[PDB]
Amino acid sequence: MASETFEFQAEITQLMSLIINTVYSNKEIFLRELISNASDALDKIRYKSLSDPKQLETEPDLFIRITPKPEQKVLEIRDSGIGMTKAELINNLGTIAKSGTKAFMEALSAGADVSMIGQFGVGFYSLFLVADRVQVISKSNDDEQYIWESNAGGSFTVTLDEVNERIGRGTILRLFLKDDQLEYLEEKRIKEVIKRHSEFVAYPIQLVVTKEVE
Amino acid sequence: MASETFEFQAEITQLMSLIINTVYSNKEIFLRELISNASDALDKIRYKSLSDPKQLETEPDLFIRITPKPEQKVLEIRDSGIGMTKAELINNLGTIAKSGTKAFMEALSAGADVSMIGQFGVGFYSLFLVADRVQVISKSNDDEQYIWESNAGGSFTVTLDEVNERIGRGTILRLFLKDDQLEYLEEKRIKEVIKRHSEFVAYPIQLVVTKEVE
Ligand SMILES: COC1=C2C[C@H](C)C[C@H](OC)[C@H](O)[C@@H](C)/C=C(\C)[C@H](OC(N)=O)[C@@H](OC)/C=C\C=C(/C)C(=O)NC(=CC1=O)C2=O
Ligand SMILES: COC1=C2C[C@H](C)C[C@H](OC)[C@H](O)[C@@H](C)/C=C(\C)[C@H](OC(N)=O)[C@@H](OC)/C=C\C=C(/C)C(=O)NC(=CC1=O)C2=O
Repeated sequence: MASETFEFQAEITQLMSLIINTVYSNKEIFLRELISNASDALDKIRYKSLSDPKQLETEPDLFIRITPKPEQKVLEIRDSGIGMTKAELINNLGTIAKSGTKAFMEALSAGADVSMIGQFGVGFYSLFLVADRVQVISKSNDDEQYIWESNAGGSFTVTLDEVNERIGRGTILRLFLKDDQLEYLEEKRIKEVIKRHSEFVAYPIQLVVTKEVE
Repeated sequence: MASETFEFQAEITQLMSLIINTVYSNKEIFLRELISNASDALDKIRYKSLSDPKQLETEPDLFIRITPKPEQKVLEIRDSGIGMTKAELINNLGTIAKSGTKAFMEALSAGADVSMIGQFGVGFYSLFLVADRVQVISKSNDDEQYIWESNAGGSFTVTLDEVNERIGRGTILRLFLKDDQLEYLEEKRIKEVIKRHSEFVAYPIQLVVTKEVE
């Protein structure tokens, strides 16, 4: 109970401003980046489990799952990857300077394509193209479940999780989509962009659709 | 944190034994009863909201939703009805003698059909036909979210909810299905039985299916 606030490294809060206020037209690349991160966290736990099998027991199923929640205008990208501890959330998701942050921005300025973001190692923030608020719910075998939240301001909060479903292991990227990005709540659109830029994913990508029984 | 244990009224733990160990063949009637209860809790909040509109604000959408969770061999029936407080869970779901409990059993003995259960006012326990463990996660506007759990023994537990997703208002019936009742995790089967016995439900019945993107 009760959150802790942290300030974002100055260049990182710069990137977010840049991304959130970026009339860019190829916004669909955010799914590519998030699915890509999901697959990377699944690789880690798998590789890591090569000499530590028990690590898998917390969730034997390796997968990636997208769940749109229309009523809340939310879209969630989930994975049963290695997950992150509270330290790593605070550490890697905000307070510590990141290698490619400044470079990408300059590249972006020189006319670079926003889809290069992933090549600069800061693709997670691409999510701010379609969303104006996000929660990173994560659970690592080495710690408890926590919620990392941000609205692209200058500070972010980390809270012990007591309000969300329990994920065996992994992360959930809960994106509160912009009022004009609701198209990513639609099954067709989602399926469309997953096929366009995510053909070589090694884990099953599951889409959760809700339908009224006729 | 930390659960409280309660004993079941003696006749009620009798009914459960009777139901769980009942070779009956028309087990699909459990969905009828649970959907029926869902629709009843939705009626209450609606009616009740006739003179207390704000009561709806906690969850403006009236609906019923079934979500099978294969990996956990779980099936959930959810509704955004009036929900129940901790008192009512302890009170109405176990400790207080119920009017039709003894009568149904006798009727069942005289050769009655198990699907009459709902007519005796004890249809909730029909769920024990396909499941051997259940959790009633509920949240009423008049209280906090709690988890009521049972395995058909002689006692049940009520715990303040800190491990499940937050439901605006309503109840979730999390049924841990029997090893031979997994057929209710299948979309076809589910859709089949909903159409068979639940044609006159006034609220949208939503089915949540998970599928791998081709
Ligand atoms: C090759 O490694 C990658 C890294 C290094 C990273 C910090 C190491 C990290 O340690 C804490 C874990 O190894 C790893 C399991 C987790 C993630 C990918 C997360 O994905 C999920 N589902 O867990 C993502 O979660 C919202 C979090 C931060 C990502 C940043 C700032 C980014 O923008 N780009 C990157 C993409 C990568 O794949 C990146 O920097
Ligand atoms: C006409 O009223 C009904 C009652 C009276 C009942 C105790 C009053 C109750 O007060 C606490 C609320 O008014 C009501 C909102 C909630 C429910 C139906 C629940 O459904 C959900 N989704 O909330 C069900 O939840 C697992 C709980 C207990 C049910 C029992 C023991 C039963 O087996 N049969 C009955 C079916 C009914 O519809 C029944 O007895």
